[PDB]
Amino acid sequence: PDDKEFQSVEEEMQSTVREHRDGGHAGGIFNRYNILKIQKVCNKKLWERYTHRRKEVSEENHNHANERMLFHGSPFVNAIIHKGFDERHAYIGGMFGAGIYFAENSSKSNQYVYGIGGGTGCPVHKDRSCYICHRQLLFCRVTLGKSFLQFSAMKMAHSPPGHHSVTGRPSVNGLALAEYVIYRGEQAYPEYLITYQIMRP
Ligand SMILES: Nc1ncnc2c1ncn2[C@@H]1O[C@H](C(=O)N2CCN(CC(=O)Nc3cccc4c3CNC4=O)CC2)[C@@H](O)[C@@H]1O
Ligand SMILES: [Zn+2]
Repeated sequence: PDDKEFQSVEEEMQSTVREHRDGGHAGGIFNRYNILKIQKVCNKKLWERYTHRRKEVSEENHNHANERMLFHGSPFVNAIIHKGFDERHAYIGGMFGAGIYFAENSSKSNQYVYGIGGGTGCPVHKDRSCYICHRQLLFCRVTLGKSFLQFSAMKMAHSPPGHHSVTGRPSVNGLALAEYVIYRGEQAYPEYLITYQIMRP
């Protein structure tokens, strides 16, 4: 795998960092990361499941898959790489109900690596702002198809009728940053596994 392909992922990871409203409570205090490793995930069965669904979505969306590269933070990265994203692990909870959530800002996804609101932080030091423990984030291929634009909380079980996803747009008394929600696990492929540390400013 080319170093230039990985430089592009590294650049997306670094440039999409934003200052969070919680002052770093969930994901820690940092302006940049120390990127340790970028691995391309090659799971043929998951890739075929993804491309089969992408073709179905494109056909239902004027021959346009509306694919985006987006981040996903989770304590379950290893199960995701082996078994794929699974909506059965999603329960009504979160702004847009029982879906699989993605961010275009790496720092947003970083707030979910150790759990919701950062959980209790890293397993070894119980620190949400740990600068020592190595974190992992996924940089995913996500099929949005016809995405339903929403500003306020809308607890869905599935995509709205005629749609393939939900796009959560930033609003005054709502989201600070965008979020993208799918309700079918086969609509995302965990393309890159990023191993990194947040860096002390
Ligand atoms: N194959 C699998 N095996 C085990 N767990 C799996 C799995 N595929 C997905 N999951 C897991 O399911 C969990 C899940 O759906 N949940 C729990 C969390 N909840 C809220 C939410 O996702 N918010 C949210 C908002 C914005 C970005 C991000 C997130 C999460 N990660 C991000 O980057 C929505 C429902 C998630 O923590 C994880 O990805
Ligand atoms: Zn730690």
